[PDB]
Amino acid sequence: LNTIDIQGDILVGMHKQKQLFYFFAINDPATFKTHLASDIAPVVASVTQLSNVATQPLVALNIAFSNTGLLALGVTDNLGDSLFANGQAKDATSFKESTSSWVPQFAGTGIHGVIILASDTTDLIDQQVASIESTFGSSISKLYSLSASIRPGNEAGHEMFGFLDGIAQPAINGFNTPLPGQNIVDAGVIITGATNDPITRPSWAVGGSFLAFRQLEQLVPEFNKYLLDNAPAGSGSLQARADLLGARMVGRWKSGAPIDLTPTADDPALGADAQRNNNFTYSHAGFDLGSDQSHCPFSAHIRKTRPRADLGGSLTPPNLSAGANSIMRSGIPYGPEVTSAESASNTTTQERGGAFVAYQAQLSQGFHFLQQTWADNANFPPGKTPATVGLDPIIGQNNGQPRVVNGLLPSNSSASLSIPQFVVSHGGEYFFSPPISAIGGRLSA
Ligand code: HEM
Repeated sequence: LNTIDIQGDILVGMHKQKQLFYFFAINDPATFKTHLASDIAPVVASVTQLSNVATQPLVALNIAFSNTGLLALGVTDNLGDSLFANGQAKDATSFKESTSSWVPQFAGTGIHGVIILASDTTDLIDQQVASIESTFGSSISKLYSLSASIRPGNEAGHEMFGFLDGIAQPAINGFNTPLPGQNIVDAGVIITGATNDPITRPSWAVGGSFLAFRQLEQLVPEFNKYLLDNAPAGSGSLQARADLLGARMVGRWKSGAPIDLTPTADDPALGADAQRNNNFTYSHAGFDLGSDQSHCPFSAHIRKTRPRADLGGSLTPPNLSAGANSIMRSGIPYGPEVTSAESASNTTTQERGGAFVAYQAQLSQGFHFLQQTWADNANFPPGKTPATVGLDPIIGQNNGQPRVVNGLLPSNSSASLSIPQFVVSHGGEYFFSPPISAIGGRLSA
């Protein structure tokens, strides 16, 4: 795996406090290509660069192109991905949402790519934007942008709902040293043209990845109040019972401890330990896999997005089922922290959420499949009792309706909750993140 040529955000992330997603159109291909090769290609951060703390740049930069952006560059080659070529807007109905609610810019194919800028101060990002806009002139044209930031203090690495994020990623066979329980996949699941990618790619695209971007707004005070109002009756404090309902929706406590390994109370020591916090398969040698929801509901978020033993394979860790449906996640929260006024009124006023970023070699096997065939599927996982699992309580969608989620209450795996959406999609786009060599090579030719 030629790490020198792979853009850093695909495999390790930017590792910076601030990020800017700068969505652009290409107006003058000739001038754009000139500065793409002379000004962008030399500064693109690779996996090798961002892997070592020594060689981290002041401003990490990555760049990806939509289908219409590649066309605008004169690239007519088949990348091998029908979903990429049609654009995420024509795919919205697969997720039971409407482009009528999207950010107007995403509701089309006018966006030609995204520059990802990453740095520890927003001042440095603002400088690089000016620099990029002044050298490209009008050949590049900003259509939309989204500023994002790691959350402050001890909430750093947590997403807006409070849960530690970035724990579970596929390990790439031959690249990562796998952690206990982590799926182990061929490189070609993430990296186009890499080991065991079955789709033929253009040679200049070998070493890239498809980037699925989603702007996902989170209603954090609403979510916090739903947990208190629907907390399961029981022993501990009401807050503790509320946290337990939230942990059952996600499949992890806010510390990162998986409920499958500690189903009744948090354990922050476990949540922080990468040698233990993923060492599970959902199988429990004394319980029936098809009906036991006392450790983790069938509808829990992580269980719907990585089913592990719900799809067969080893009942003891590591489970390796459905390695081809793995995605690498490089998202980052956006918006202000929740304010006093919102916290006291249980109502959001300031838009916040997650800039969702998923990398995969095949969009039909990754983000799109996870969203439509698993999370939005009331009968997935299969073979359960009761068979109606319900929807993913975090990301599950059903055309704006509240979503029926089963198995969340520990006292009764048949009790249903009708849960309003706490995550609201404002849309996004499918991009191709090319290998660095293509940026000043084919894409600049
Ligand atoms: C605002 C929206 C979302 C929130 C708040 C959220 C939250 C989380 C959290 C807290 C975790 C556990 C931390 C971890 O495992 O690293 C997680 C894991 C995961 N999420 Fe989400 N997520 C969101 C959107 C999505 C979407 C749209 C998808 C895919 C369609 C997705 C796929 C996954 C996957 C694949 C995992 C890893 C599961 C595993 O390997 O066990 N997430 N997410």
